[PDB]
Amino acid sequence: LQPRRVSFRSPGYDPSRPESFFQQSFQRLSRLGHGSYGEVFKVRSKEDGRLYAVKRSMSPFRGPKDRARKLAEVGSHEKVGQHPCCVRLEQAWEEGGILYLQTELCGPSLQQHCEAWGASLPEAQVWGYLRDTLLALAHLHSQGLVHLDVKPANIFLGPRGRCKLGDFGLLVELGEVQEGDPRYMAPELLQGSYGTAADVFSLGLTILEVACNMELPHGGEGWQQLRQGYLPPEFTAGLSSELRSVLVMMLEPDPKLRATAEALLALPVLRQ
Ligand SMILES: CN(C)C(=O)c1ccc(-c2cnc3c(-c4ccc(F)c5[nH]ncc45)c(N)c(=O)[nH]c3c2)cc1
Repeated sequence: LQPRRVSFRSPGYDPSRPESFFQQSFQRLSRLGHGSYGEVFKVRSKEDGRLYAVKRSMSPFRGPKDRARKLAEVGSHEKVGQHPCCVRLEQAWEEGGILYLQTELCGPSLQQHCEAWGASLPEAQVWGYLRDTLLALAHLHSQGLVHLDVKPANIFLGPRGRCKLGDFGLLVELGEVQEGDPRYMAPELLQGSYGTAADVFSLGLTILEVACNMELPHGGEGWQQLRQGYLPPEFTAGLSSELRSVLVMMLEPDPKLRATAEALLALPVLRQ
């Protein structure tokens, strides 16, 4: 069984040894995460000795559609291309029905960071993370790409207080869609209206969660409250008027009237 490269366009590996290309070309350092998606390892390459993060799928390909669904994340990484605020894909391959993606190594997810601090984040960090993810979203939306899964778990920290948007498994190209996280779902997604506006709403709820340390409702009464155009009165009080103002713009229920990422980045408060 041989590793096949995956794209939409190996010195330490001896093709005669039984160990996988993953186990022969890399040094596993630590397991970053495991879920139904598979595992994510912090690895150092046995070739160049740089730090990367490798994600492998859990089970072998169940069928053609399951294979196509998994390989689409690689296509999504390529359409995004090179951007400072996007997790770069280095290479992807498949071996034995398992899909392997090798990205640059980042810091903790914004979710892990907030968990560690266990309180709200100070607004200085929030504005930086808002600006970085808005820069990512503006880069995606300028190419008719919609992320559809903006949330703390899919934003990853960078050095000196930067962060990068990641996990492009749900990304779609306007011109086919999977179930997003309902906690961060834009209201128009419920009635089949998909578009770049949806990413702006998801970021606003992302920012509302990290800046207020509040957990988002999966559904029901509270879910409706966050989607009527008023921020929740208890949690909003700590925020500044400018932040409260921008969150209201991002959380506008109507996608036709919702500020775009380009419009946001052009506001005074979101300066360089
Ligand atoms: C309880 N628990 C275990 C968790 O909460 C949890 C779960 C997962 C992760 C995680 C996931 N992934 C990565 C990736 C990553 C890899 C491959 C890809 F194809 C990617 N696309 N976008 C990004 C990535 C990195 N690069 C990176 O630095 N750290 C990561 C950390 C962190 C914490």
